[PDB]
Amino acid sequence: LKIIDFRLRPPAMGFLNARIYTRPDIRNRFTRQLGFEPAPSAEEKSLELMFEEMAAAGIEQGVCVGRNSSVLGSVSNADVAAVAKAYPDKFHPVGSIEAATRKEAMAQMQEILDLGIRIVNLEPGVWATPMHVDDRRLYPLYAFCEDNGIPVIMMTGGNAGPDITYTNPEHIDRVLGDFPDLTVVSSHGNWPWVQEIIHVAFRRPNLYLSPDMYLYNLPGHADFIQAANSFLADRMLFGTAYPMCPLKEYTEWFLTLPIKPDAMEKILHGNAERLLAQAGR
Amino acid sequence: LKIIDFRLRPPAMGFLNARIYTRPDIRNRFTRQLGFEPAPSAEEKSLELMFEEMAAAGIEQGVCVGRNSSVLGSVSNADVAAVAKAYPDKFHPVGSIEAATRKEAMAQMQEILDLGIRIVNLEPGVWATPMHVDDRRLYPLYAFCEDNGIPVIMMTGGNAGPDITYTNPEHIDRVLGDFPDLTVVSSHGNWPWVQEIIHVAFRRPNLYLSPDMYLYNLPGHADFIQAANSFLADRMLFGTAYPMCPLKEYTEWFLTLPIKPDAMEKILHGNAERLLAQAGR
Amino acid sequence: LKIIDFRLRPPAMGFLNARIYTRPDIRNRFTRQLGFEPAPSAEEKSLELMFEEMAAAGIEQGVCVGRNSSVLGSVSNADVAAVAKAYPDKFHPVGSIEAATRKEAMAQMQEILDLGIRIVNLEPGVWATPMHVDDRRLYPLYAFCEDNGIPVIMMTGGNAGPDITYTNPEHIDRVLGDFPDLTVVSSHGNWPWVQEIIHVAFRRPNLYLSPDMYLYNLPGHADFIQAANSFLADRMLFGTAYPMCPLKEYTEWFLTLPIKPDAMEKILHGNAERLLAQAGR
Ligand code: NA
Repeated sequence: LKIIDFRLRPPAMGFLNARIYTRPDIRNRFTRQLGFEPAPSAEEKSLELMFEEMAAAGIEQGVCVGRNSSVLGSVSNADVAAVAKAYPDKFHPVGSIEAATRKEAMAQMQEILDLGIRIVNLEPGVWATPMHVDDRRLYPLYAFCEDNGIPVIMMTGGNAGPDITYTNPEHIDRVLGDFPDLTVVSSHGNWPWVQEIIHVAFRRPNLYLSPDMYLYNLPGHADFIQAANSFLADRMLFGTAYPMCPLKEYTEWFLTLPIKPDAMEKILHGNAERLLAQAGR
Repeated sequence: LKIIDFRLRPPAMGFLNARIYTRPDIRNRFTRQLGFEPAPSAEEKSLELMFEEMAAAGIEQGVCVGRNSSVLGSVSNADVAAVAKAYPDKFHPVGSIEAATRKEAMAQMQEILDLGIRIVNLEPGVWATPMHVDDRRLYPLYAFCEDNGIPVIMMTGGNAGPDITYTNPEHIDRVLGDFPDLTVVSSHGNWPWVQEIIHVAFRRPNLYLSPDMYLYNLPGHADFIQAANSFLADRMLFGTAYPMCPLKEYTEWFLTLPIKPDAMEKILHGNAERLLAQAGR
Repeated sequence: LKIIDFRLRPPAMGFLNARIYTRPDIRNRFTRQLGFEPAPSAEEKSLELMFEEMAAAGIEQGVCVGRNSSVLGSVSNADVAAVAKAYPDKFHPVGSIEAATRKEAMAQMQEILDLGIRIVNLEPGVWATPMHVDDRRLYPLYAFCEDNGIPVIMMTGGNAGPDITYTNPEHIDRVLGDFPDLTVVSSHGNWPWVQEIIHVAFRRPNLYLSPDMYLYNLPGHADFIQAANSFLADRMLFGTAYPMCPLKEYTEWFLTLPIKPDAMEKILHGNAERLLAQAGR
């Protein structure tokens, strides 16, 4: 079985400057609170060990999700492009933006497009100026992304902002309503508001869900899996959130889940493949 | 066993001018997403075939829920009365209002009463002037309805408005709080906010839930069925949302759910009968 | 197995003036709707029968949560401290505040501390002027409590206020964010917003959950138990909400729950012992 991990941040270049690597202590406590042991590759910050674990898990490719955050640390978009070009068979680059203004957002989007990157990651709740995903100042960017076929990853689950209002499903739903042709991926799957996000997915055909780490032994698990076996088969994206979860143990667990095999193939690989090929029109 | 469908919109007269029939592409998309195949009678727009499917499903009566909506299309209240008087042993009429002002809401309620209809349907999130169910402008109407024993159906689940805020349980909860003797039916059962709406129903004894289409293989399913076997036995209403769901397959699926027979009788007909007899006091 | 009941209001001087005892009719209607029969000790208002019922269920100690409320009645803090001193082996006193002005709140907090009580209960949604738990006017009190190691019980589940907004998880989450060293216990466990509150508890290590009566055959049950068997073993507190639930039947049922033995020990008594010993640093 082929697997594309929709959230894999390798221990390479600028990724090591993000808090996921600069604060191994915080990360490891989070990993253990979830129910996993830290991945040896993550703890040793070894790309070599990561590649072994990746192959042993059955993961053929990883989506290298960029990050630019005052709160959570930063990897340069140039470094994300550099990691992907170094291993072009193994990695897909996703650029990120941290902006106070709409002009800063477009300058950075253009920087991303100049690197050949065609997907962007927005985590505005952990920016220097924290904002909701439906903040007015982000609307010109969504307009650009919608017009140019750029899919948008947005962190609308987990600790997406200062408090739980930053995950209320009203924020992602407004964006989807206002930009009906914009391809959106919700990283952390808008957890914990899971009954609600399944409705949003039901209503808004261009939303993909990626609960990633929060799929594991938490509220909403059964809701995600039920939807996976129905309409969400084409719109769920497998992801480990590595280094937050181990590649091996998360994937092995995932493959045992009662998701019907045709939906399993879509969720593990098929959907990501379609989205990644679609990116940039 | 007697079955009263609390949400059946027949392919007859002005019902055929509503988006549920004028846009079968939108309807069939939701139907297939739910996991059903479109009903032959819906696709054919045949009242004859609907009567066949209705009889085969074991459904003796349907509640013809009128609709007046800029977004979703409209059926005159006179058309609704006409359908019911044409088949008085098959159909119960429910009037609908679309208003910008409280006086327009009154004038339409009076028009409904003049037709001998004694239950009203409000879907204010899909009006030309969209509003929440707890909008100040609707309060005079709720006052009149409470004082005159008129049950109100209100769409507070599913795609009730422009975005998910139109299903936030705060809106229905305030209405129930401010009008504690007003009989209220939440059509689509305030889905997706199911953990929340069970609390609301627990607290507000005048609230009836009708999850209808959204009971099918979606989040909250087990919460609704748990409540149905306990305190909500007297306050849940069977409904298909036909033409959104086929009569046969929905009803056959409903009939095998784990609901004790005395709650099952109430939910299939007993609760609807009491409400229909109550209506107009 | 030793048990500490984190919500047990005895039929003793003062507590008898609250609506839990002055309206046995409303109370018994709730108890039966939940699915229990009223405790004989509650019905007969006998401290004598209560101790028998406690000992039979294995409840060694009860937390006599004081109440000061316009909506739900009041019991003076002196009366709470006097129940505890009459039975020092059986009862832990918890003070309560109802205040309009913060100088009223601070005089009441001082009174509590003078009475030897080291835990305060806040139910601001049921005060004469209802307010949310994150109301700016409560921040001085939280700051005092945080600096002086006073744990705060706050009712943020159930009928915590006039409507469901008074249990929206944004309110408790803000308090927890702005007072990260404050020990907070959510009485009624912030039910019905269970998927959400498990995230809040996951994020906010100072939060303890006591779902009490709402654990029983209601939405969120499986979420609470799953949390109890994972990260929340150290932060869940057994309680019956007596007289709302019978000591005998609630406790017997709770003991049959699939909670791993070391978590069962912590939740039944260990967590409370720790909290009660910590109280007042
Ligand atoms: Na919820």
